[PDB]
Amino acid sequence: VNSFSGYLKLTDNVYIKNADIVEEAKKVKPTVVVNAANVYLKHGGGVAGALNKATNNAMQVESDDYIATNGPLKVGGSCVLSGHNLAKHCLHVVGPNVNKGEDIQLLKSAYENFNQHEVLLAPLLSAGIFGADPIHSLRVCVDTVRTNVYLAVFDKNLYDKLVSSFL
Ligand SMILES: OCC1(Nc2ncnc3[nH]ccc23)CCCC1
Repeated sequence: VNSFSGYLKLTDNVYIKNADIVEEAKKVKPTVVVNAANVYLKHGGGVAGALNKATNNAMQVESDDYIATNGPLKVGGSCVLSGHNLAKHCLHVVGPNVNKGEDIQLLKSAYENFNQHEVLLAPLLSAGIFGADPIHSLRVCVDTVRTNVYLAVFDKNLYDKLVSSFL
């Protein structure tokens, strides 16, 4: 039993809700919140910009030190950093950005990072400003993640479409 509330159950391990991931994180304080990161951990917009803003830019400061030490992530890769005031940990995961020409096949690799964590609050990878089809992202999530994932979909209209079209 955990403290996630109001989610629709999609499968044994995947749950979905129309919610602002920032507000969800502030309420639940999950062990792991997933950020929709880029390889530079530059948290400018989308989910990443919103999460970083909620940390008063502390996420960005930590991220800049991480990159200065380690260099960029790989598309499809991840790193674990602090969750600041939002969660114990933030798993920064890089899905392919279609608006950059990156290979959508890397979306499965990106979701594989979730399997290293027993429970996660997460957005749909490569959706929104990353330019992939969110219906496809949901399918890859369901077919790749085996741990317990609570998906926050910001856009209510998109949420309804994802539920109604889910196979
Ligand atoms: O889930 C993926 C999407 N992005 C967010 N989800 C949840 N909370 C969010 N807060 C800010 C952005 C954001 C991308 C397109 C629609 C939802």
